[PDB]
Amino acid sequence: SMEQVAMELRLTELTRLLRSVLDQLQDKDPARIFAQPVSLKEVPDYLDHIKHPMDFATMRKRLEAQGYKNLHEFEEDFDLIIDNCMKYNARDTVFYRAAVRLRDQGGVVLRQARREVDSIG
Repeated sequence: SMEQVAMELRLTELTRLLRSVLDQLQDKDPARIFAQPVSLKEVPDYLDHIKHPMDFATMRKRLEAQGYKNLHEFEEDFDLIIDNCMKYNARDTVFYRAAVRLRDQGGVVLRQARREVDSIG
């Protein structure tokens, strides 16, 4: 149907905007602490601690399959990155501190993304 095509064009354009959001959030992680999944070879107990692991590469795979239907879904995954790190790692660690700085900096980006998603519809 033509309606299905129009809905698909909306999804594609959301995907465009989320890709730009993702790039901007990932620049706030210059150490690449959140770039890849936590390695279960190197942290064998990880899944005993963290039930829904997340990282920027995993988000990018979902994004490129157009697997985010709305900004809320994308933000859920971003918050998992931060929240998982702040639980597994102690306050005095470079990992925890990195997550705090990512959350703080990403807030700015996400704030305007929400306005854009609503504005462009």
